[PDB]
Amino acid sequence: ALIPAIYMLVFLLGTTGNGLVLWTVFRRSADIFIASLAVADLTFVVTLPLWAVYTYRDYDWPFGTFFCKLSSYLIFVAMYASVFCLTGLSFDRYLAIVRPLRLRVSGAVATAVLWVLAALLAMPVMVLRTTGDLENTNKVQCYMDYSMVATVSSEWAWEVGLGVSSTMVGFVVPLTIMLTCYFFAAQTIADLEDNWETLNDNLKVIEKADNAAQVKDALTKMRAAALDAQKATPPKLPDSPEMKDFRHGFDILVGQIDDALKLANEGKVKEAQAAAEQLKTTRNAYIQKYLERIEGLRKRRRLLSIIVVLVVTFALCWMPYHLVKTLYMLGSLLHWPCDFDLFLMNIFPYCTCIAYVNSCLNPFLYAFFDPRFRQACTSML
Ligand SMILES: CCC(CC)n1c(Cc2cccs2)nc2cc(C(=O)N[C@H](CC(=O)O)CC(C)C)ccc21
Ligand SMILES: CCCCCCCC/C=C\CCCCCCCC(=O)O
Repeated sequence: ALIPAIYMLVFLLGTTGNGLVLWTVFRRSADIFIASLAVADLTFVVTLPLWAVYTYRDYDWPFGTFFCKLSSYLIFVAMYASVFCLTGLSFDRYLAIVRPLRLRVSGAVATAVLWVLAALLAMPVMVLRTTGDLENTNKVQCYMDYSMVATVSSEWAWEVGLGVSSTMVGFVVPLTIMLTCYFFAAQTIADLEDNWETLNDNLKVIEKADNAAQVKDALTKMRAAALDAQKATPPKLPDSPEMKDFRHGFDILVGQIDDALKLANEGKVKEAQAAAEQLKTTRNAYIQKYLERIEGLRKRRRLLSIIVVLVVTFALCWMPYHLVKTLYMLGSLLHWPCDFDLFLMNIFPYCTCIAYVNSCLNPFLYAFFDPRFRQACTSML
């Protein structure tokens, strides 16, 4: 009685939200993944009224064996396709941070592959799903029959075999790829920011310093950070007109640090602090804006943020489903008490709601991070 309501709520939110996303993308490099996610999320929730009616009828499937096989199959392919599309979107956001449109062709290929690979991994569910009176309650259930692939003493090896494969490909491998993407990109972004943090932190140190040696020490660390940010090539590729302007901006800053460094060496603390404060002028403020703009700093921070929200929304939504399926896999295999077997069984339909929550949450995360979808939806509003 509780679960059917949630299944209905996610059905409306899922098809209206992801329906609005497809309307927009059909009215960039990572835009293949967006439209694939919209159509995977859309097929994922589309047969839920069948399972909402099934759960309401105290687990009694009235729609026959073909709708039991087809409904489960469409859900299971959407299940993998949307995970693989989230992982492909997280990998495309990773490349937009490291590398500098051939990706428009490549993304289409990647999406095509994961769409076939998903429709093939979901094939065992299309095969073993069947309807019959399981555990004799007089109501027919839509269950996965492992008896058509093994004897009584072997149904576990199939249940575990397919179950472990489902979690490995549907959770462990994509989360391992999305975490690797985060760890590499976060490192790269935290390289540019480290040099700019060092510059600002040490300027505060010069302002409050009490002697020339303290001012000299902070200037030395600022000078090494300025040259460190000059060596890191921005997202532009020899001695081109635009390339010289980047290095000249840094040369002004390094020169001003050297000017204060020579005053510090002569023991002129007040004059060195005043010389250091030249970096705060409007002239040097636009040099900072030009150089931080040339590096694509705020634009790469937004890109890293996109990865984190994908990784986390996914880890939070799918962990309960994958933890309880893996725990139940072991409860039946290495036998656990019926107190714990029956717990995992009854908490499992709640795990499918929190996992479904990912599908209808996505249209809002696109609306958050992409102001082009915000402007495409607000024009139609
Ligand atoms: C296709 C139907 C949907 C439900 C709408 N469904 C999904 C995909 C999703 C739909 C919505 C969110 S996830 N996965 C499922 C996994 C099982 C399952 O493994 N049951 C185990 C016994 C067995 O092996 O048959 C026992 C539990 C206690 C572990 C059952 C239904 C599953
Ligand atoms: C050519 C066929 C492809 C080979 C498949 C190998 C990978 C199998 C992995 C997942 C298949 C789905 C298994 C689902 C686990 C049981 C969940 C359920 O009760 O529906």
